[PDB]
Amino acid sequence: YSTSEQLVQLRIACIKLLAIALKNEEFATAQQGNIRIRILAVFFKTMLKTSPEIINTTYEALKGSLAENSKLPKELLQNGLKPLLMNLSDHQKLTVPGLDALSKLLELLIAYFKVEIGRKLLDHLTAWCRVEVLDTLFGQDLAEQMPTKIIVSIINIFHLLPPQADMFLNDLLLKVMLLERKLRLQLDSPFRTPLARYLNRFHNPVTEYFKKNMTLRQLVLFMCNIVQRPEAKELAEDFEKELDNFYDFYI
Repeated sequence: YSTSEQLVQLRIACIKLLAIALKNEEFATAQQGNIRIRILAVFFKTMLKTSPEIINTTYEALKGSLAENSKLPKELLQNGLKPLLMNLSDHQKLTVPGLDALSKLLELLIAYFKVEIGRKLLDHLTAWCRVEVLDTLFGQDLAEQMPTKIIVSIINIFHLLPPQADMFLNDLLLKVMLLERKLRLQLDSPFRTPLARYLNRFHNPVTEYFKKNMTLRQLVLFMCNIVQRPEAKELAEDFEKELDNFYDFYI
């Protein structure tokens, strides 16, 4: 815990200077070409470290480092996410930092434009909604438990999933509300702010969905609590042009 702490600080100092050492043109680039590829290899290896205070400055270093474009992604992108999308495959017993790294990585959208991350990871959202998994909650509380933290982290990446069209508008919040009843939890959640992050993204399918299914009092009541929180901004100002349709539907 002394060599561990100083190991962390030394390691992030190194990761700090590799991007600054990439920043000078015709010294980093002109040195044999394939050195900055081989430093992006050590970044993409150090996006599976189990301490967050390395991961945050690897991303904060890498987005400024890769702010200049790279002609890299046909050697290292098969290596840079093989254990990580192996950790996105249904291991079924995932971790907390394995998702926290994935939110930082797949923000950066190249060469994975398929959407089956929500398929296998929605299957994680169904299989962490079994009977025996929710059986161990049942007396001991919310977020501090393990399935609450990993389900919250499962939900908090649909924000940064790419914004092509939702196959995951209906069934996702139907299973979220079905969890809201199957843990009889109301007035707040461990997961509404991640689901508010998902809700602050589309606004054309979801206000139409909030025109279609309006007699469900739990859905309307659920959508009220999302809007009040300051993370929600243009659903807060997007229902405000919809007050004159609510009258016509309910009247």
